[PDB]
Amino acid sequence: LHKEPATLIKAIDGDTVKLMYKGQPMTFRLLLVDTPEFNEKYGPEASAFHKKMDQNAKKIEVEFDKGQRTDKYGRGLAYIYADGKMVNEALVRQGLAKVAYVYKGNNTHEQLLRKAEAQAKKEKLNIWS
Ligand SMILES: Cc1cn([C@H]2C[C@H](OP(=O)(O)O)[C@@H](COP(=O)(O)O)O2)c(=O)[nH]c1=O
Ligand SMILES: [Ca+2]
Repeated sequence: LHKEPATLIKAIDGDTVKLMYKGQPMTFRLLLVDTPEFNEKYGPEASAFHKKMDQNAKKIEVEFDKGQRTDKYGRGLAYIYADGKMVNEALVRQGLAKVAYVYKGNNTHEQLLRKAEAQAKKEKLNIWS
C-alpha cells in the first residue's frame, strides 16, 4: 500500500471526513472501523476525536487498500493518516471505534487494528467500559 496526499475540507463524524483528493472533494469512510453515530453513546466523543486529529495535522494522507476504493454511496474507502499516525487505528486504540466491516481484499491492516482493539478492551476504554 501507499500513502497519497489529501487536504482536509471538513469534519463529518467519527468515521467519515470530507477531504480533497486529486483536487476533488470526496467524503471518505475509514476502512475496517465503526464509530457510534453522533446520536449514540460515544458518538460525539468519536467525532471530536476524529475532528481534532485531522485538523491538528500538518499533513493528511490517504491510503487505499487492494480492493474497492469507493463504496456504494460513493464514499472513498481508505486508511487515513494524520502526520503519519493512522486515524483508523487511533480511534480503535482509544475505545472510540470497533473493528468492523472487514471485507476480504480490503483488509490489509486488520490484524494491526484488532491488536489495538484488544488493548483498548483490556484498558476498559470508552466503548469497552
Ligand atoms: C466501512 C465500509 C462500509 N460499507 C457500507 C456497508 C454498510 O452498508 P449499509 O449502509 O447498507 O448498512 C455501510 C456502513 O457504513 P456506515 O457505518 O458509515 O453507516 O457502508 C462498505 O460497503 N464498505 C466498507 O468498507
Ligand atoms: Ca458509523
